[PDB]
Amino acid sequence: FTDNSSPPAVPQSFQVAHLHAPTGSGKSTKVPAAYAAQGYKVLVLNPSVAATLGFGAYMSKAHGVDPNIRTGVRTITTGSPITYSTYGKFLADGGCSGGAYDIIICDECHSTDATSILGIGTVLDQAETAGARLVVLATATPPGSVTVSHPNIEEVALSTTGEIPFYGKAIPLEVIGRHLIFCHSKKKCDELAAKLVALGINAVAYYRGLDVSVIPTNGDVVVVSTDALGDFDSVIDCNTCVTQTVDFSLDPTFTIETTTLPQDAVSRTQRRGRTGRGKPGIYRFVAPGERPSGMFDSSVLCECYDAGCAWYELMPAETTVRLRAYMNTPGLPVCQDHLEFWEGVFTGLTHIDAHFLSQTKQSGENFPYLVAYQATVCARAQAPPPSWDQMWKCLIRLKPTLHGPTPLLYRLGAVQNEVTLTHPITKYIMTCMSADLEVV
Amino acid sequence: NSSPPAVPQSFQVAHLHAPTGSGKSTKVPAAYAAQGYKVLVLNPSVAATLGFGAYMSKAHGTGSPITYSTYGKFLADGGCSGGAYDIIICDECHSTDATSILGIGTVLDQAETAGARLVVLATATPPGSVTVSHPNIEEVALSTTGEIPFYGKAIPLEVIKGGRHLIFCHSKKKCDELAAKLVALGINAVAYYRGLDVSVIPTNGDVVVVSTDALMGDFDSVIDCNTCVTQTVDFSLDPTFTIETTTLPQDAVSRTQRRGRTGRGKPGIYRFVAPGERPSGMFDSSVLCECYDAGCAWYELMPAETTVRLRAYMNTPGLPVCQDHLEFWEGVFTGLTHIDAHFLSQTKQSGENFPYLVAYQATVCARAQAPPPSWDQMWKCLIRLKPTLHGPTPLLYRLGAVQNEVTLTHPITKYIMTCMSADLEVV
Ligand SMILES: COc1ccc([N+](=O)[O-])cc1Cn1cc(CC(=O)O)c2ccc(-c3cc(N)cc(N)c3)cc21
Ligand SMILES: [Ca+2]
Ligand SMILES: [Ca+2]
Repeated sequence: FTDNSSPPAVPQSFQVAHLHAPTGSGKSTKVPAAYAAQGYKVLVLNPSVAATLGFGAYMSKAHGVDPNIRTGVRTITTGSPITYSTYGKFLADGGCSGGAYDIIICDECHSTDATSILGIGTVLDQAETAGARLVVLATATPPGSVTVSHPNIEEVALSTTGEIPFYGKAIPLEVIGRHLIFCHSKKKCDELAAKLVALGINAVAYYRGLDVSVIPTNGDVVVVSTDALGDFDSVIDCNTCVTQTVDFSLDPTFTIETTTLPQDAVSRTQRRGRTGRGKPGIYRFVAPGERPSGMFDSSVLCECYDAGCAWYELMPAETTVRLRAYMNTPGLPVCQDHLEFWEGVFTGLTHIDAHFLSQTKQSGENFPYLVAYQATVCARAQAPPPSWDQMWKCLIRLKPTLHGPTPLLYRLGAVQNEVTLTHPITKYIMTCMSADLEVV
Repeated sequence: NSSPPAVPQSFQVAHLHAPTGSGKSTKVPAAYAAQGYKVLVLNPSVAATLGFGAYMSKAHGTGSPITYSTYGKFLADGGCSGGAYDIIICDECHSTDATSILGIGTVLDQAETAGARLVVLATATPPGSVTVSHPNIEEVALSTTGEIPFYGKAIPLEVIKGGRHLIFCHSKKKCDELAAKLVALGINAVAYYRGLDVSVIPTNGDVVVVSTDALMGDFDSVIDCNTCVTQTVDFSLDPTFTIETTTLPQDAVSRTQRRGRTGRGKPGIYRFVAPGERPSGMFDSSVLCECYDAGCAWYELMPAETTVRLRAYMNTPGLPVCQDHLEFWEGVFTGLTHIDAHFLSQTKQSGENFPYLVAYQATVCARAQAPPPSWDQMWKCLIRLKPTLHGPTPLLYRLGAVQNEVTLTHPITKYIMTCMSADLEVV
């Protein structure tokens, strides 16, 4: 392991190097290009499909280089020594295929969505055996990072005085041309935009579900958005974010739920970053502080196992090997060590209904395997799902499976039916909790 | 900011990131005093940092220009007295214990009106700080190879067989079990945790100390589980909230301090389960709840006065962050009226966490002549209990395990539930 602000030279024998470098300095473009120029074959991994496809187009337009591009929706093979791929497509491709790459760049290695973590873990477990010389863990914001001040951005502490209440402070009359306003939830987007629209401001709301097309492509506007997202004259930031957490609630087992926390440094820099691009921008904030970057929640580990089982045909023990490699590697975001627990949970979930899994994968549920497995248990007990929320629509053949209480394995959302807590799988998960979660 | 802030011309709040060395309560305050300024230095404690030696409050070290005190004494003294000091140094301002947070918040809210010219927020570990290497300490990852299982890894007998070693576990139960395993292998292992003191052989024979963070000789190596137990609040709606303890990865302050009990003078070895840590700079909402509790129980502070001090804290950049629940907690404690003064006196004197919350739950039990949620030691102010053995507990909130059956219909419960829906986002 090594620490760099400049591209690590290819060593003679295998090594993992940390690259901490600004976003503009072309981690995903100049770095792989300089490696390609030395004659190496380079894989560049990114969380985002749009980023991945976007690097292909840039390299073509700016350098007449047509890289291979590998994403879920689109795959291009040119034979270039440079390959751009998403973490998710990399995992679908089986991970590291022997002899293909000399160098693997794990870009935005600070990313803590499940795909990045399983993806980087997989690279770390497999790259050396596959014949890679160098693995580069690249990010502009390593663990512990805090937001630094931006030359072109005015940062203005908010206060009490204004004609709209904003998160314990106030958004004043005046300074809402084109502005972006970050709220933590969809409903406070709608309610703040319904307020601004009735106030005569051309304000429109965005969040997941809505399509970006609904946003006024230039011309005076005030956008009220979650993180689920042109450039603006200023950014206004509630400084909080809604994140997914697991609660070991013992009712009977665990709960996946959401929590509102102060934003971490990655959130703040990004939200701030939507202004001041070339032209001087202004940043308004409810709160002066922020969590440092570099932690993620145990619920993301659950996701990795869910995706391993649902998308990538990994036995839980195989997903554990990849994730263990991630957690044994220094300089990466950290999480509770719950690998044994989640491996245990998922290993106990046998003979899932393949049709139900296909539907939950199709409909884009957050834990397709967990959802399809609960529905599997419900159908075979001829019991109802835990609610009739759209999450459970693979059971719409409702009419027979109404017999009584729900055999509740875990809580993935609100539970509305009456429940029974003595299913063998429920008891199995409880035993895994006693076995693998540390007490006190 | 790496060196003492020059005294400004109008009131300012400066920060001092100083090295792990070059003390900020000992060399830095002297330089301010040599310029005619009256300096107040606040720390969590004025016991010598080593654990041995003079108190910092020692006369010469008295009509002197430098006063050494604590956040706890400062709050009990009523905060800032008018015109008493030019410079107030809030040292160790990364501390996220309730007393430190309420104390610093008080300094920030009051200093300028008291005529201070400068407030210095000094720490060796500003928010985002990560553990840095140590010239004198070799660090080695534990593998899965070894006789002694240890948090998913293993300790080889060789690295602790003979010599003097310190091993951190996250709980008493874990220390007992590990010590037992080691003794059964012919190791001289002693367990240490809250309430023992001296069984750690003051000798320097071979020994393996298995300990929590309760620990106050010296060691050839440290082995770290890299986890800690912390107090958290759960908004569980059963009926209201729960103060509970949970296990979490250690942060950089904890890692640095644990690792630091080896490599004192002679070289040392640090062996770890996890290569990483939580970065420092965040604390739980339950600490805010503690501030209001302590405000009501100890400092004669109306909730709105606690809010003012806490708000000053949260408006100041460079300090640990927390969820903005001031309005929620202020609202909760505002509703808690007519506490029985005699139960409060007892929960205060027994050293319980949340004495105001314990005594208030007890008060509500005595009036409805209902039993406490359990008979754990927490509820002993009620021990004259034969009358109030009747019926379910009017449960306000959960401060521990609940064994009696409960009613959720008390007005105070409803009130706190409503505060949750309106002041948080948790219905
Ligand atoms: C909604 O999809 C997901 C959502 C979450 C996760 N996860 O947390 O790991 C993984 C996936 C699966 N996934 C995420 C990507 C990234 C991308 O869209 O480029 C991807 C890409 C390809 C495949 C894939 C494609 C085929 N033909 C077959 C299989 N088994 C997977 C699955 C892929
Ligand atoms: Ca809970
Ligand atoms: Ca919870």
